[PDB]
Amino acid sequence: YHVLFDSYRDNIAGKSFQNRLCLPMPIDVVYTWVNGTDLELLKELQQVREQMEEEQKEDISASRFEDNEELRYSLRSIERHAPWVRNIFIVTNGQIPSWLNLDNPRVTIVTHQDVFRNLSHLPTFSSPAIESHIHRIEGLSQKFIYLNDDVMFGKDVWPDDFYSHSKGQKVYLTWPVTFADSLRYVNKILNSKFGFTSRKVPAHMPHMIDRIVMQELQDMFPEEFDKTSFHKVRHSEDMQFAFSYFYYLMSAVQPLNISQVFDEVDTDQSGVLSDREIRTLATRIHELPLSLQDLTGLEHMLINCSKMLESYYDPNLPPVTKSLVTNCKPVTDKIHKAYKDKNKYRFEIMGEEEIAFKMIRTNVSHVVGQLDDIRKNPRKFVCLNDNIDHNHKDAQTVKAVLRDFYESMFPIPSQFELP
Amino acid sequence: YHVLFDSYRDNIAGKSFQNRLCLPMPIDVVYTWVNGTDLELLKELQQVREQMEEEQKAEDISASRFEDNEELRYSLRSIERHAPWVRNIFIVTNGQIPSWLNLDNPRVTIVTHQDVFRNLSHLPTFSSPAIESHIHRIEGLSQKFIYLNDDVMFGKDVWPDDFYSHSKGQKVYLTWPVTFADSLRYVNKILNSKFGFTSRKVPAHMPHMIDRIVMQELQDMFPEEFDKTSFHKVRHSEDMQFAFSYFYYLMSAVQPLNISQVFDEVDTDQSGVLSDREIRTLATRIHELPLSLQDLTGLEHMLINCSKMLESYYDPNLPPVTKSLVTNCKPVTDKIHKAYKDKNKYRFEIMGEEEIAFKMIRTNVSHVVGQLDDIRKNPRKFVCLNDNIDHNHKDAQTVKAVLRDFYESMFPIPSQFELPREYRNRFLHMHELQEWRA
Ligand SMILES: CC(=O)N[C@H]1[C@@H](OP(=O)(O)OP(=O)(O)OC[C@H]2O[C@@H](n3ccc(=O)[nH]c3=O)[C@H](O)[C@@H]2O)O[C@H](CO)[C@@H](O)[C@@H]1O
Ligand SMILES: CC(=O)N[C@H]1[C@@H](OP(=O)(O)OP(=O)(O)OC[C@H]2O[C@@H](n3ccc(=O)[nH]c3=O)[C@H](O)[C@@H]2O)O[C@H](CO)[C@@H](O)[C@@H]1O
Ligand SMILES: *[C@@H]1O[C@H](CO)[C@@H](O[C@@H]2O[C@H](CO)[C@@H](O)[C@H](O)[C@H]2NC(C)=O)[C@H](O)[C@H]1NC(C)=O
Ligand SMILES: *[C@@H]1O[C@H](CO)[C@@H](O)[C@H](O)[C@H]1NC(C)=O
Ligand SMILES: *[C@@H]1O[C@H](CO)[C@@H](O)[C@H](O)[C@H]1NC(C)=O
Ligand SMILES: *[C@@H]1O[C@H](CO)[C@@H](O)[C@H](O)[C@H]1NC(C)=O
Ligand SMILES: *[C@@H]1O[C@H](CO)[C@@H](O)[C@H](O)[C@H]1NC(C)=O
Ligand SMILES: *[C@@H]1O[C@H](CO)[C@@H](O)[C@H](O)[C@H]1NC(C)=O
Ligand SMILES: *[C@@H]1O[C@H](CO)[C@@H](O)[C@H](O)[C@H]1NC(C)=O
Ligand SMILES: [Ca+2]
Ligand SMILES: [Ca+2]
Ligand SMILES: [Mg+2]
Ligand SMILES: [Mg+2]
Ligand SMILES: [Mg+2]
Ligand SMILES: [Mg+2]
Repeated sequence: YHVLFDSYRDNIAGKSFQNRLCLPMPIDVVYTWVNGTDLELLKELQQVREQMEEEQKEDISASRFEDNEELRYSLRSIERHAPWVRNIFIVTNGQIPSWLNLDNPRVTIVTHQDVFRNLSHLPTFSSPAIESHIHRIEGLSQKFIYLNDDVMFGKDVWPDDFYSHSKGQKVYLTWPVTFADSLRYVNKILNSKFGFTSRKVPAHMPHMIDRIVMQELQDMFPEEFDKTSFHKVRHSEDMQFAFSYFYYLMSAVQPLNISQVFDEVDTDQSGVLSDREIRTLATRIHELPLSLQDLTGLEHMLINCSKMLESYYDPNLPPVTKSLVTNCKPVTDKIHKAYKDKNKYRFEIMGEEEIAFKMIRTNVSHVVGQLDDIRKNPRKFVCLNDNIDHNHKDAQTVKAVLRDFYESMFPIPSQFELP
Repeated sequence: YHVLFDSYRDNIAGKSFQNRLCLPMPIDVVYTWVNGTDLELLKELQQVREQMEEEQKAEDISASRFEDNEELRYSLRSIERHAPWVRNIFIVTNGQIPSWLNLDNPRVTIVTHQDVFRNLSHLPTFSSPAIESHIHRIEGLSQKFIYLNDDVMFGKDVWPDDFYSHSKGQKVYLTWPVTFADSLRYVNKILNSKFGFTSRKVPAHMPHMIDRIVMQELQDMFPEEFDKTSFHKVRHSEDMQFAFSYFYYLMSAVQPLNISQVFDEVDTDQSGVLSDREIRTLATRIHELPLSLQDLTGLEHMLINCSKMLESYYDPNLPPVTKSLVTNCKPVTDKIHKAYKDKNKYRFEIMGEEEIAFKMIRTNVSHVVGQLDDIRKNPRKFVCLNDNIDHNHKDAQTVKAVLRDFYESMFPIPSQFELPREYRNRFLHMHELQEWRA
């Protein structure tokens, strides 16, 4: 209300910090949904025949394209635990769920036609290739949550669970470093670019993605992401969606700005460094404990720069202006050496305590046990990956168990369902 | 206006979640400040003379407990620079008024011990814990407020995210396991008696965010010893520490188990009757994994028996499992109590001491200079310079000068709460000002 709006300027500064107190909104959810239809196996079988026909002179296991009713219950989980989401985007080959309520303005189907920039990759059948273009959806919010169609919210989620203005995005990591091969390939690329370091793969969970950061990452590696889009099957040489994005967010650096250093040392907004400001600059430049020798050396460097181009204790010291510091080679050299490289983005490394990731390894008793483990300990993010044979007789029993578990957690039909 | 208001209703639910997204507002700052005036020194000598005659029948008074090292001025400057979101500032001054304070500013207010203590029988307080025991009683104070110690200040840049988050509650900054140490041990024994034995760590010397409701509940839970620490006229060995008690009440307040809530969180159908899937969820919650068929069968047998005493299930004789049937079923409720461990009433988030700068100013120039340089090299969110100066050594003046120079390097620009250097408050006490008005 008007009283609520004026309350933001009711502080000592007489200014509104609503953009700094209210979390980044609006936020959208993007899904990648694939189904094995009558016209999808036919196009799938065209590619598989030409894969092994040339190289001599497993990825495609039907668990990559099978519906276990996971999208419907993921949408129900969003409606139940994340009611703050604005719009839902479902990215498909043109397949539309038989139960999806297209008349609902909040949910839209986005075909690969509108997503891929170069349409010579339309028969995709590859999650990394589709995900590399997931940030190009028209009308997408700058902050959006990418859902993997197996992941869903289990307990309750708020934008604070992904992003904080103070510490930036939350990065949930797991065990260190086709999926493993792609992880190692991206790890080598990041070692070449940002330097050698140890990395840990992000958890299987809804990922918050910034469109600007993702676009900058893809501009930094145009050829790698073009190759990722080119492939029609998950390959060892494609950029993993979450690993590359999060370890670019955590590794991107910003060039040091001497003007910013001067402004943050010159605390009185005068443009000239006083004795105290020179002292704090010397402290930030040299290595503690500070001695009179270091301060005298800094004074000598400033005096020499002045000769070769308020009141002070040293009578020979000129007024230390921003120009005198920026145009001084040794002082700027010391600034560049002492100041460690700063990250362009803020991030907060988290743990996997609130993430329930489980693989459905076609065993009815074990599947029931792990679903019961989810039931007893409700976690914030739940992932149920498909490792079923889909030809075994137990496959239908496993699907029934999963459907019963889903119905137990989310029985109420969502607004995205045809009545 | 309306465009901004309609933004929060633009979601799948169609509701506004602004209260869950936009942090707790407003937030106020409370200061406790004391000056070594002649009038205060006269009352100080009365207590110490009576203090000596008490111990003869069978330091908490030293000047470092009361001396003004100009820390309040630079703390207000730090608030104006790094925490511009604060609404109002309250200073509890023992009736005094800082000479440089600009009382004409409507965002700074002097509150005296008269309006703070419950009864006026121990007004000559001279004890920080006693004054802190009534901080939450300030009229017009916001529900969540940050208590400033007049020598702690904001160092880098702070936001309400550094104190509170809706998802994870208040942030608790703990440093190391447990007169100040004696008070910590006393409160630790009290908490061991009340909430049970555990390992505890003292909160950091920093701006502490306090909720008025939580503090009032804590003081209602321990009325006798809070009144005891209230009526002490000197910092005492056995008194309730302000931050330790509040934070380990926030982290230890448990809430009694509610069977209706458990049923509602298991009955996801919102129908009032547990289905077979919901009964399996309840069995998983109660029993220890793996959930054998024997355990579920036993649960079903217990439900059937207790139904006999007073949507098609697998058991044809199993009645509809209603909420009333579960609440009136003694064995399943006992097993729920034995399985569901006690949940905390308040949500909190334990933090580290990485962004906290706490140092002891132990009247050595070569060491104070090094410590302040360490602050200069590595800015931190919260900086505390705790007074430990000898105050009779010749180096006290030089140490004060070094501290003032460090403060001026950090915050040179005068704040909005200061009078111009050519002006000064006419009266240094509230009662004199009231006499001047009337
Ligand atoms: C939560 C998480 O970290 N998920 C990652 C995981 O997925 P995972 O290994 O679980 O890959 P899935 O088989 O679940 O496929 C991932 C997603 O791609 C979709 N899909 C798949 C094939 C297809 O032709 N069309 C289509 O849209 C699925 O519907 C699903 O939404 O490893 C993949 C390969 O590194 C990544 O791409 C995924 O982001
Ligand atoms: C940041 C922090 O955790 N500080 C705690 C620390 O303070 P510490 O041991 O540093 O206590 P100080 O000497 O700084 O005094 C604390 C506060 O009380 C004020 N004061 C003191 C004496 C007096 O007669 N009037 C008056 O108003 C001071 O101005 C200051 O605001 O240990 C005390 C022991 O109980 C606690 O109470 C303080 O909360
Ligand atoms: C996913 O693909 C399957 C397989 O094509 C679809 O199931 C078909 O649905 C149509 C329309 O109702 C029926 O006429 C066919 O008999 C079904 N085929 C099979 C093999 O079951 C299904 O509708 C697609 N969509 C979803 C959301 O699962
Ligand atoms: C699209 O990709 C194909 C891959 O063969 C390439 O030949 C073509 O040039 C690309 N199109 C554009 C417009 O870059
Ligand atoms: C299925 O899991 C159970 C334990 O739940 C195990 O004993 C059994 O051997 C598994 N069956 C197969 C075929 O691997
Ligand atoms: C503290 O009290 C002394 C005692 O005379 C007085 O001179 C001084 O102005 C007071 N200080 C402040 C900061 O108000
Ligand atoms: C002041 O405090 C208590 C209540 O907190 C009151 O009953 C008591 O009489 C007063 N103290 C003394 C010493 O009379
Ligand atoms: C349990 O929670 C419900 C929520 O509606 C509340 O009405 C009820 O009083 C609670 N039961 C108790 C406190 O015994
Ligand atoms: C102050 O510390 C220095 C070393 O930092 C030491 O040499 C000196 O003796 C100390 N002075 C006192 C009075 O303790
Ligand atoms: Ca200056
Ligand atoms: Ca039910
Ligand atoms: Mg799948
Ligand atoms: Mg998956
Ligand atoms: Mg003090
Ligand atoms: Mg102190």
